[PDB]
Amino acid sequence: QNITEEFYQSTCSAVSKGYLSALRTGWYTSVITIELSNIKENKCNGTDAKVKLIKQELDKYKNAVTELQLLMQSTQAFLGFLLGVGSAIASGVAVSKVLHLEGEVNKIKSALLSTNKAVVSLSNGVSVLTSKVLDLKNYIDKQLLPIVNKQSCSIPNIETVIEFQQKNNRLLEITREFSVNAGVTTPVSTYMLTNSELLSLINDMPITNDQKKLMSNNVQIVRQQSYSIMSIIKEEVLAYVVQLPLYGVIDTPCWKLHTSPLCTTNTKEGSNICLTRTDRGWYCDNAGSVSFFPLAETCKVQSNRVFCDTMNSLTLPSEVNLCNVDIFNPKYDCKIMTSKTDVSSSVITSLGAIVSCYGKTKCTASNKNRGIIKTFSNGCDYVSNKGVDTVSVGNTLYYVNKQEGKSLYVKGEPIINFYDPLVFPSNLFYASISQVNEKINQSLAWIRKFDELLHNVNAVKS
Amino acid sequence: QNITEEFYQSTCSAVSKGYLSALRTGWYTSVITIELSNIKENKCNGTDAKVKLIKQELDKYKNAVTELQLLMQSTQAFLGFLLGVGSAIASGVAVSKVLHLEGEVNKIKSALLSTNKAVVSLSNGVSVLTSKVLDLKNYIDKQLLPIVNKQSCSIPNIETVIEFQQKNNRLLEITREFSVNAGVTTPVSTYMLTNSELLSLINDMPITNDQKKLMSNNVQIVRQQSYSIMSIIKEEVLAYVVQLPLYGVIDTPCWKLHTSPLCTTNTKEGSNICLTRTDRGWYCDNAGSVSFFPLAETCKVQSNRVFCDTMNSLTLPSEVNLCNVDIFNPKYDCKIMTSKTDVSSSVITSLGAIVSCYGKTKCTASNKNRGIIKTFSNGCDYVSNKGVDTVSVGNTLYYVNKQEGKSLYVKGEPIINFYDPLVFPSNLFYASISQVNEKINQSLAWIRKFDELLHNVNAVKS
Amino acid sequence: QNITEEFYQSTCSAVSKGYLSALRTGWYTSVITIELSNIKENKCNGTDAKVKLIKQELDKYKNAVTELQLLMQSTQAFLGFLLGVGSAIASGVAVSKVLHLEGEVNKIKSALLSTNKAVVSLSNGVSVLTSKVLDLKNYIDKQLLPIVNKQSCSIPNIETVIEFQQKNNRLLEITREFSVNAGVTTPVSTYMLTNSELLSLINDMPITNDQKKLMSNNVQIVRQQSYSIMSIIKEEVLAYVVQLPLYGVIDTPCWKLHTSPLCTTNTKEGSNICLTRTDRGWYCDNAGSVSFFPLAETCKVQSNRVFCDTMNSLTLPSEVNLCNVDIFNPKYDCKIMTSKTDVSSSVITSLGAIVSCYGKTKCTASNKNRGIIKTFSNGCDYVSNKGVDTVSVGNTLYYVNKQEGKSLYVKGEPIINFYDPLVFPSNLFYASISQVNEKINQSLAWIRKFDELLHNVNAVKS
Ligand SMILES: *[C@@H]1O[C@H](CO)[C@@H](O)[C@H](O)[C@H]1NC(C)=O
Ligand SMILES: *[C@@H]1O[C@H](CO)[C@@H](O)[C@H](O)[C@H]1NC(C)=O
Ligand SMILES: *[C@@H]1O[C@H](CO)[C@@H](O)[C@H](O)[C@H]1NC(C)=O
Ligand SMILES: *[C@@H]1O[C@H](CO)[C@@H](O)[C@H](O)[C@H]1NC(C)=O
Ligand SMILES: *[C@@H]1O[C@H](CO)[C@@H](O)[C@H](O)[C@H]1NC(C)=O
Ligand SMILES: *[C@@H]1O[C@H](CO)[C@@H](O)[C@H](O)[C@H]1NC(C)=O
Repeated sequence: QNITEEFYQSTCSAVSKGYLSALRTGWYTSVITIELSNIKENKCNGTDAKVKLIKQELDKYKNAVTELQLLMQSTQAFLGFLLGVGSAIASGVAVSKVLHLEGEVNKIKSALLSTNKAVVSLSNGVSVLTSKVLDLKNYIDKQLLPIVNKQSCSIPNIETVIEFQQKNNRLLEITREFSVNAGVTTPVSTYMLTNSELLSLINDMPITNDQKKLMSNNVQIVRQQSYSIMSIIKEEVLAYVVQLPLYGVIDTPCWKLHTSPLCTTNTKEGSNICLTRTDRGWYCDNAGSVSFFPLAETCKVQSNRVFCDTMNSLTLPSEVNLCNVDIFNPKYDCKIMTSKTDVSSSVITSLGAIVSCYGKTKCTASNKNRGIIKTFSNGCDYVSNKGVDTVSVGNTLYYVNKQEGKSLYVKGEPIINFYDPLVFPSNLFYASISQVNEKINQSLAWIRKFDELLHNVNAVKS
Repeated sequence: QNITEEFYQSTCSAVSKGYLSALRTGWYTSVITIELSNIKENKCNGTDAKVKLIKQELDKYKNAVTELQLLMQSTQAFLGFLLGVGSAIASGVAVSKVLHLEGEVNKIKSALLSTNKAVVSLSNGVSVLTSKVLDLKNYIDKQLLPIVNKQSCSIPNIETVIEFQQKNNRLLEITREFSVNAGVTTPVSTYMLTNSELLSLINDMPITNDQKKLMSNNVQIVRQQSYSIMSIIKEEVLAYVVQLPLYGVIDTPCWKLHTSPLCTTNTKEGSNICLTRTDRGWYCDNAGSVSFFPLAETCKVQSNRVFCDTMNSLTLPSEVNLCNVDIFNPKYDCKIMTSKTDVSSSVITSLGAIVSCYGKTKCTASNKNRGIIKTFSNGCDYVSNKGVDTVSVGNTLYYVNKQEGKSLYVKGEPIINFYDPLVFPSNLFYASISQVNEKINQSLAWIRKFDELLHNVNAVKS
Repeated sequence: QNITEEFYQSTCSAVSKGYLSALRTGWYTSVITIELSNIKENKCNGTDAKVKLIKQELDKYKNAVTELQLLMQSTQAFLGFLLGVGSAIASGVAVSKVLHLEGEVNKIKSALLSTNKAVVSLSNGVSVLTSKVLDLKNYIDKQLLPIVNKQSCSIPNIETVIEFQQKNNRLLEITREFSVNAGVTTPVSTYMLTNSELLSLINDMPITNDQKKLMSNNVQIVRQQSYSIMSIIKEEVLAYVVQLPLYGVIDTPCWKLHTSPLCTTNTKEGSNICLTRTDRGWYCDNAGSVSFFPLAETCKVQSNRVFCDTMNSLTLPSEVNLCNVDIFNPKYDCKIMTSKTDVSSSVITSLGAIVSCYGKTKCTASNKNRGIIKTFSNGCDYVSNKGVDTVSVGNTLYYVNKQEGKSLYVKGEPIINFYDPLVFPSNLFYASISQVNEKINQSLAWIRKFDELLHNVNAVKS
C-alpha cells in the first residue's frame, strides 16, 4: 500500500496513483440441479396436530412447485453517453435455451446418477459443469410416504416435523427469490450457491493458480458480479444456470483523476469565465492501451485493488496519460467544457480535498483539536488529510478520507488567465482545446477583414 | 414469434419488428384487512420452558403491533429530459386518506362480519373490494387466553408453540417490510398478497376475458408494477391498500430502434465530423398515434410481448415511422446530434450487432468453432447472429443474443459524405436536420455578401 | 398544515410554500458489540435425532463465524452536474480503522465487563458509546457444553433445540446481511439495531430536547439515512459501527418550484421558439442563505416536514427568491434553456397540475362524477385539485394529488412574446437571461455595421 497523490494547480485537478487492476474479461457458466418429488395427494381422517403440521408443510411444498412451474411456462410461451450498449446475460440465456431441447434433462440425470458432480456435453457440443446441491426426493419418499400414502396416518414423531421444516426452508427461499425478480437475480444469495460450493466451483475453472487465489480471497465481490437464471422444472428435477466472471488482466497499474471547475475572479458580477476537465474516472493499462471507466459506479476498491468491468469502458491510446504533465501538447486533444457560472463546491479526493471558493462564500478547513486552521481565498486550492479532519464550503460540512499516504503539491499559473474575455466561446458544453482554439482564431479574422474593408473605403475617397 | 430486423447503412441504425403491446392505462385499488387482538398483559409465576417460549412469542407480537401503531402515527401527525413528471401513488394515497374518516372502520368490519370478501361503499361514494386474509384474533382468544389470562399458567403443549410461531411469522414479515420502506413498498412480496389471492382479485376486476387471461398468464410482471400502501391500525383491525395496474391497449404492433454514431474517415487526426440519431427506444401504435418510450428502463419483454408504462412516454404523430425509409422527407424533422469525436464502440441488437471501428482500433467478430471469421474495416457495419457468437471491438468482448429470426441488409451511401467540412456546425448537441440545414445556408450568405462588397469596392476605383 | 400554491402565467411555473425544514448537518458514530464463543470440536457416537439437530445448528454457527472472519480478512489485507462529490462513510470508516490497533478490543471488553453500556476513550482521544446487544457465550458455555463436550452426548431436551434456534437466528441474519453488501449496508435493518435500542441511543446524544423529540417521532427516516459498517471479529467478540445523522437546522421555511416549457404558437410547422426554467427543486432558508437541492431524490416529506441532506446541495444568496415575482430584475440572473421543440407534456404539482398543449394534441381534465369539465387550448395552463380528479394530455392519463390547501392564479403576458424570432439564439442548453440578451444585441451590431458600409460605398460613387 503505497498510494500517492499529486495536485496540479494549473488545471485544478488531482491524480492518485498506486493501485492494481483486476478486470473482468469473460464469463463462465455452470448448471445447478435439485432433485424434487411428485407427491400426488395426501388424505387422512386424522385428528392429531402433528398430522396437521405435516399436511401444512406438504401443502407449502406443493404450492412452491406449482408456482415454479407457472413461472417457467411464461418465458417460453460527464462522458457517460459515449459508451455502447450490450446484453449482460446473453451467454447464460443461450445455455438456458439450449437446455430446453428434448433429451437434455435425461442426459443431465444420467450423468449425475451416482456422483454429485460431473461434466456432460450438450447437443451443440459444449461441455458444462453440473452439480446436485439438494435431494428432497429420497428423504420424502423414504420418510413421509410411509406416514401418509395409504394408511390412516397414525403417528408422526415430533422431530420429523422440525427436520422437514429445516429441509424445506431452502427451497422456499429459492422460490421466493426467483418469484420477485422475474427469473434473473442480482448478487447471488447464499441460498442459490453455498459459500462451500462457490469455493468448489473456483477450483474447477480452467484458469491459472494466481487467478484462483485472487478469486478465493475476495469472494464477496465475485458474488456481486454474478447472475442466476431460472431455466426449467420438469421430470422431477429443477435446474438453474449460474454465470460467474473471469479475470483475464491482473496486476497492471491504475490511477484515478479528480477534476473541479476553474474560474476567473473578476469583481464585477457576471464577468467571469470558467472551464472544467470532463474526463474523470479510472484508467488502467491493458495490453498496450488505456481503458477508461467514466460511469464511476462500475469499479470497486479493496485498499489497493480495483475490480472493474470492461463492458462499460472505452479504449484510448497510450498518449492519454500525457494530458496531466502538459495540456497544450501536440499529441493528444484533452477534453474540457466551458460555462459562465461561479458557484463554490468541493471534491473529496483519496488523500485530501479540493476546494473552489468563488463569490462571497466562506470556505474553511478545520482540525478537531485546535479548531480552525485555514481560511481559503478565492480560487482552486487543495489541502491534505494530515492534520485536517473536516472542511466546510459554506452551509455544507465534509469529512475527508483518513488513509495514510504521501501527497505532493505542484505549482503553476492557472490556464484561465491566458484567454481573452471578449472572444471566449462560452456555453460550449463538451468542447476540446483544439475546438476552442479554432473558434477564437476565426473571429479575429472576421474583425480584421471588417477593419480592412473599412480602411479601404476611406482610401478610395479621391 | 416472427421477429425481423433490418440494417440501414445510410444512417447506421437498425429496426426490430414483430412484437406485441400490453400498455398500462390506469390503476385499480383494493383493501386488504387483518383481524388483530388486544392482549392486555401476561403474568405467570411459572418455571417451565414452554411458558417462557409462549411469553417470548407474545412479546414479539406486542412489539410488532406497537411498531405498526408508531409508524401509523407519523404520516398523519438521449431524450430523457423531454418527459413530464407525475405522482405514481396518488390514487392509493387518496383512498388511504379517505380511510381515516370516522365510521369507515366500522363499515369495513360490518361488511366482512360473516364472509371473507365483500363490496362496500365509502363516504364519498366509491366502491372498493375488501378482503380478510388472516385472523389471529380467534386463534389467540380461543387457545392462548385459557393458558395465560388468569391461571397460574400450568402447562402449554409442545405443538402449540410451533403452531403459534407459524401463525405469527407472516405478521412479523409484513411489519418488517413496511418498517424499512417508510410505508410504501416496491414489487408486492408474497407476504402482502398470496399468489392464490392475486389470481382471485383478477377474476373480480371489471375487464374483458382477454385481459384477464393476459394478467393471469404473466403474473410475475403484474406483481412488479404494483404498489402497497400502509393505511391504518386501530380498533383491533389492520388495513393496507394495494394498487394494481390496468392494461387497456393490447395486441398492437411495436418495434425498437438501435442507433450508433456515424463518422467520416479522413486520415488526418482531428479532421473528422460525426452525427448520431438520438431517438432510440420503443415505439407502439396507440389509437391513431405512436407512443415513444425513451428511458430504456420502463419496458419489459417476454419473447414477443412488451409490458410498457404510459407515464414515462411521449405522444408523437403517425409520421414518425417515416424517418426510417427516408431521412430528408418534407413531412417530419428527424432528430440528430453532432460532434467531432472518433471513438470505437458497438451496439448489441436483438438479432446481431452494430460495430463502429474508427481510428487505429482493431475490431473483430469470432465464431466458437473456426475462430476469427471477419475483420472489420473503418466504418459502421453490421453482422447477424447466424454463425457468430462473440464480437470484440478492442479490449472489450461482447456476447450476441442467440434468438432465432431473419435479418436483412439494406445498402446505401452514408449521409455524412454530402456535407461540407468547412462549414459543418459541430458541437451542436440535440440538433435536427432542418436546424443544421438552416445554420449552413446562412454562413454562405455572409461569405457571398462579403465577396460582393469586396468586389464592389474594387469596382469604384475610377 | 397550511400549504399554499401560486401559478405564474408569465413564466409557466408554480411555487408551493408552507413547509418546515429538518436538515442533516453532521454524523454521530457508536459501537455495537456481540459476545461470541470459541467451540472447538463436537464428537458423539450417538443415534438420537435431537443430537443430530443440535450438531446441525452448531455447524451453522461455526460456518457463520468462519464466513465473518473471511470477510474481515479482505478489507485490511436539470442542474445535477453542478454538485461536488464527497465520501459518505468517511467518519465510520475512520473509527473502524482506529478499532484495528492493538489493545482496543481489550479496552472495549474491560469497559463492558459488568454493565451493558459504557463510554470509553480510544487511543487517539475520542470517546464513543458502546453496547452489548447479544450474549451467546454464556448460554452456549452453560447449556450446550455439558451436553456435548466430553460425554457420550446422552440426551438433549426438545425445548433446548428450539431455544438455540431462536438464539442463533439473529446472528445468522446479521451475517447474511453483511455478506451480500460487501461490508457496508443501506437502511439499517431491524436485526442490526432493535427499535428499542435506537430510541435508547437517541436519549444519549449531546443534542437539545427538541431534536430528540423530532428524531423519536420520525424514527422510520432516521433509519433510512444511516449506515452500518463491519469492523472486526477477533478474541471472541464481534463489533460493528453504526453511523447516525444529526439535524442541526430545524423549523425554517421551505418551498418547491415546478417548471414546464413555454413555447410560441405559430401555425407553421417548425417555426416556434421555446424556453424553460431549469432551476427546479427544494429551497430552504439556512443561516442567512438559501440551500438548493436539485437531484429531486434526496429529500423526503411527511405532510409538512422535509428531511433533506446537505451533502448534495448548493449554497445560493438570499436574492434567488426574487426570480419569482420578477424575472428581469437587475439583482439576480435567473437560469433558462432554449430549444425549438413543440411537444405536449404535463407536470403534477402538489395542489394541481400544469398542462402544456402544443400542436394537434388533445388535452383534457376530467372529474369522476360529471365527466369532462375542461378542454385546454394551445398554451401553458393550470388547474387546481378542487373538482378535478384526473387530467389527460393525449394517450397518457395522470392522477392529481388530493391534498387540501389553497391555490392562487396570477395572470400576466408570457415572456416568449417579447423576443424577435429572426435572431433568437436557439439550441442554447443551459443559458441565462443575460447571456441570451448579450447574444442578441451583438448580431444587430453586425447587421447595422454591414448596412453602414453598404450605404457608404454607394456614397463615394462621385
Ligand atoms: C512502499 O513504500 C515503503 C516506504 O515506507 C517501502 O517499503 C517501499 O518503498 C514500498 N514497498 C513496496 C513497494 O512493497
Ligand atoms: C488559427 O487558424 C488556423 C488555421 O489557419 C487553425 O489551424 C488554428 O487552430 C487557429 N488557432 C491557432 C492558435 O493557431
Ligand atoms: C411466422 O412465420 C412462419 C414461417 O416459418 C409461418 O408460420 C408464418 O409466416 C408466421 N406465423 C404466424 C404469423 O403465426
Ligand atoms: C436556405 O435558406 C432558406 C431561407 O431562404 C431556408 O429556409 C433553408 O432551410 C436554407 N437551406 C436550404 C438547404 O434550403
Ligand atoms: C392555518 O390556517 C388556518 C385557517 O383555516 C388557521 O388555523 C391559521 O390561519 C393557520 N394555523 C396555524 C398557522 O397554526
Ligand atoms: C447591449 O449591449 C451591451 C454592451 O454595450 C450589453 O451589456 C447588453 O447586455 C446588450 N443588451 C441589452 C438589452 O442592453
